[PDB]
Amino acid sequence: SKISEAVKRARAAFSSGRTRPLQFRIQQLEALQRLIQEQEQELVGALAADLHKNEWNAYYEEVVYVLEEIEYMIQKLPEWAADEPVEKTPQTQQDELYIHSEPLGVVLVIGTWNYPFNLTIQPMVGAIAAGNAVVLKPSELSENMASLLATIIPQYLDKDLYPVINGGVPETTELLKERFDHILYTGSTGVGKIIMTAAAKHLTPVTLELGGKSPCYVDKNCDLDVACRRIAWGKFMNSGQTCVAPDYILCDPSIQNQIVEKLKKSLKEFYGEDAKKSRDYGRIISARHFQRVMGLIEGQKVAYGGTGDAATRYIAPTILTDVDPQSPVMQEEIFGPVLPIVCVRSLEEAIQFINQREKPLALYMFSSNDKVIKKMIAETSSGGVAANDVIVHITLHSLPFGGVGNSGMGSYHGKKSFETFSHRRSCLVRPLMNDEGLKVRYPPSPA
Amino acid sequence: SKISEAVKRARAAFSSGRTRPLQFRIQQLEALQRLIQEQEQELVGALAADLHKNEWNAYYEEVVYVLEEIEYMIQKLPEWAADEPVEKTPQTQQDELYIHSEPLGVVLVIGTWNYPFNLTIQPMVGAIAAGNAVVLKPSELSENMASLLATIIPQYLDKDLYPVINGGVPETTELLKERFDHILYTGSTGVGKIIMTAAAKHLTPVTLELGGKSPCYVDKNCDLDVACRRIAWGKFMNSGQTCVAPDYILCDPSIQNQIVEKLKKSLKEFYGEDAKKSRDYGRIISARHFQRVMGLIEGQKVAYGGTGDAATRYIAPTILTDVDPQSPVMQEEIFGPVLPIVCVRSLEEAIQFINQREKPLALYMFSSNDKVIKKMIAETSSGGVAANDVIVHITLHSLPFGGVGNSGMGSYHGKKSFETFSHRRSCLVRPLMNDEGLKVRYPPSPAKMTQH
Ligand SMILES: [K+]
Ligand SMILES: [K+]
Ligand SMILES: [K+]
Ligand SMILES: [K+]
Repeated sequence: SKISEAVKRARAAFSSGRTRPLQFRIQQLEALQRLIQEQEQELVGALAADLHKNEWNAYYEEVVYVLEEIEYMIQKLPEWAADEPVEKTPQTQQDELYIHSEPLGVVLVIGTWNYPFNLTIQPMVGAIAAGNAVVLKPSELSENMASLLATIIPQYLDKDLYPVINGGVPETTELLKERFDHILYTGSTGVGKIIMTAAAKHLTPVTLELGGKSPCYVDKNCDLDVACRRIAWGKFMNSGQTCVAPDYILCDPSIQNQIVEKLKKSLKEFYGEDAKKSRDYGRIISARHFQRVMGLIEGQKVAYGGTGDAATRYIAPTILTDVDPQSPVMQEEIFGPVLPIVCVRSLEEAIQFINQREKPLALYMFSSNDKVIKKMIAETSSGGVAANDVIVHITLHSLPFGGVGNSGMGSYHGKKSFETFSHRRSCLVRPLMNDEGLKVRYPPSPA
Repeated sequence: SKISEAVKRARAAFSSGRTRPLQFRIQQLEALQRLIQEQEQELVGALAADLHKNEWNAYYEEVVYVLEEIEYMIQKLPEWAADEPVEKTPQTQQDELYIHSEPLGVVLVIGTWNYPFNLTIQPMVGAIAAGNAVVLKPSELSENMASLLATIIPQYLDKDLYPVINGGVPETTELLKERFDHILYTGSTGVGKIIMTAAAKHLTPVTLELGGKSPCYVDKNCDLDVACRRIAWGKFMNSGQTCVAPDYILCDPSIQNQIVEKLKKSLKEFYGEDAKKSRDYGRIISARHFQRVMGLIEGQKVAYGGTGDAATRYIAPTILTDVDPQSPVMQEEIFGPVLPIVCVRSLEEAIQFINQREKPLALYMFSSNDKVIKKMIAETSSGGVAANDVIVHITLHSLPFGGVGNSGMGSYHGKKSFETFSHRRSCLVRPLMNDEGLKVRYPPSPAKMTQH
C-alpha cells in the first residue's frame, strides 16, 4: 500500500544513519524555518478557510510558536545531544557514568484540527531535533491545512524521512498497523485509548495529549476586571476550540453577575456588538461540531449570545448562568464559545467539585490570595496550572506541556521534546584492569 | 471480590490524604527497613526454597539494593518533592514558573520470580516515596517469597494502602480490570503487550521492564582473563536467571578457544569442579523452565557442561561453541546457565548482528579500545550499556534502569523512581494586576500588518 511504502522508505532512510549528525537535523530545521517564511500567506489562507483565522492570529496564536521552538532547538541541540555525565560513588570513581541520548527511529505524529499547523509541526520539530524520521498524519477535518502540508512539507524537507499521510479515519487506522518507535497523538480521550491499544501491538511508547473540561475557579475578593478580560481572551480565541480553554467557571454566587457583566464588557471590546462582523472571531470547524455546540445551549439560561448561523458555522459568544452540573454543557468538553458559570459556596466545595471529575489538561484559578492558589494546587491534580491567567503556561519553553489521567500521558515542548523523542540510555564504562575491590562479589561466598 | 475490595480500600485510603505528608512516607519506608532487618532469616529461607540462594547472595545480590534504595530515597525525598522553579523569560520575569510534583494515586506493581524480593519491593519503595497507594502482585512461580510477602508486608506497612494480591495469571487478569494510575510490570515482552492493552482501557501509564537477549561483544585485542571472569560472574549468577545477564557472546573465531578456556577457569574457581555441590550455585525456578532450558542444549556443540538433573532442577554451567544464530538457543532469551558463543568477523559485523535483532535490555562490550566502545554505543540501541563489566550498571542510583523497544518503556531507580510514580505538573502563577504588556494579545488585532 502507499502507506506501507511511505513508512518503509522512512525507516530505510533512518537506518542508513542520515539523521544522526546534528548538522543534518539542523539543515532540516532550517528548511522548516524557510517553509514558514516563504509559505506565510498560504498558511494564513488555509487557516482562514479552515477556522476563520486572519493574518494576525494565524501567526501570533499559532505559527509563531513553531518558529520559536525551531530557533530554540537549533541553539540548544548540541548541548542537549551531548553525553551527560552523572554522579559517581566511592566504588565507581575510576568509571565513566553517563546518559547517552539517541533517536527512537520512526516517530508518528497524529495531528488535530483546531491548531492544525502548530499541533502537527511543533511535535515534528522536536522529533526531527532528536534525530528521528517523522511520519505526519494531519487531521482531515482541517482540510485546507491538510492539503497544504501534503504539498509543502516535501517541497522543503527530506522526502523519504518526513512523509505526509493523507486521508481520514480509515487511513489513520491503516497507518496505526505500521510499526513505529513512538507515537504522539493530540485529540480526544476516547481516541487516545484506541491509539494506545494500537501502540501496544508493537510496544510503542506514546505521548497522548487528550481532553477534559479545564475548570476556572474565580475567587470572591479578586480584581474581576482584570480576571474576566483574561478569561474571555482564552475562552473565546479560536471560537472556543482550544485544548486548554477555560471550559467553565466556578465561583461564589455573590460574584456571578459581576462576572457576567465584565465578560460582556470584554467581549464587546474584543469583537464589537456583532461578533459575526469581527475579523478576529473564529468559526466552528464542521457542521457536526456546530450542531453539537448549539445543542449544549438548549435548556440553558443565556446571559449573553446564544445564537448561531449554521451555514457559516458562527456561534455568537455565549455566557450561561446558574448552570446545573448534571446538564449536557457540564458533561462534555465544550470546545466552543459557550461559557457556563457554576456556583459553589466555598474553595473547599470547588476543590471537591474538580476532584470528583476526571483530571483536566489545565486548571485555572484567579485570586489575589497566595494561600488560596497554593491550596487549590496542592489538593487537585491536572496536566498543568495557570493562576491569574489562561493559555500562556503551554507556550513557555521551560514548562513541559501535557496531561494526566484522562487528559493524557507524556509531555513535550522545549528540552522535553528532545527527551520525549529520544531514548536516554544509561552507560557505565569501566577499565578492563584487575580490581581487588571487585573480588568480594565472586563466589565462593564467605562463611 | 477480594481483588476489587483491596483496590477500593487502597483508593479510599489514598483519597483520605494520608500519604501526602512526607512524614508519613518516610515512616512507611522506615517500616520497610525494619521488615528487612527483622525478617532477614525468613527472606533467606524463601529465596533458598525458591531459587537455591544462600544467606550471602540473598543479601548481596538482591536484598541490599532494596535497603540502599530506601536509605537514598529517604534522605533525598524533601528535595525531590519540593516545587522546582524553572527558567523565566522576559515576558514572565515577574511571574513564578515551577514544576509541582504530586502522586498519581494507586500504583500497581507486578513482580517477577527471578529476583522476587527486589523486583517487587524496589519498585514499591519508589511508588511509596512519591505518595501513592501501592498494590503488589507477586509472581506465583517464586511461591515461598509470594506467600512470605503476603504475610509480612501487612505486618509492617499500612494495611489499606499497600495490599498484596495472591494468585496466578487468572487473578492478575482480574486485577488488570481494576483502575490504576500507573502500572509497573517486570517480565516478558509478550505479556508486556497484554499489560499495555489492559492499561489503555483506563489510560493508565505503564513502566514495562521486559526481555530480550543482551549481547556481549568481546574484542579480539582485550584482556581475556579479566573479561571472562566478569562475564562468567554475570552469566551464571542466579543460575542464568537475570534480566541483564550477558545472554550470548559475539567474538572473533580466533579467540573462541581462549574464551572457552578462561570461562572454564573462572567457573571452576567460583563453583568447584562439580557445580552441583556449590552452595553458591542456584537452581532453575520450575519444571517448565528446566525442560525449556535443557531443550536449548539439544543439537549443540557442547564445550563444557551440558547436563542437568530434573529432580533438583540443576543445570550444569554450559558453554556452547560455533552456535548457529538461527538455532533455538539463539532465538529466545535463555534465562539459564547456557552460554552460546556466536562468531563474527569484525566489530562491524557485531553491530549489524545486534541491530538486526530486537533492542536488548542491556548491551555489553569488552575492549580496552575507546573508539570501539564509542562506535558500538553510537551505532546500536539498547536499554542500558556496560563496557568491561556486566550487571553493575543497573545497581547505581544515578543510572535509570529500563529498556527500549521490545525490552520495554519507562525507567526507575533513584530519582527516576520518584519521577516515574509522580505527575510533574507545570505551574505558572502571575500577579493579578493590570499588565500593559499583555494588551498586545487582545483583539482587535492591528488592522495593518508589520514585519515579524
Ligand atoms: K440554569
Ligand atoms: K571472592
Ligand atoms: K524538586
Ligand atoms: K490589543
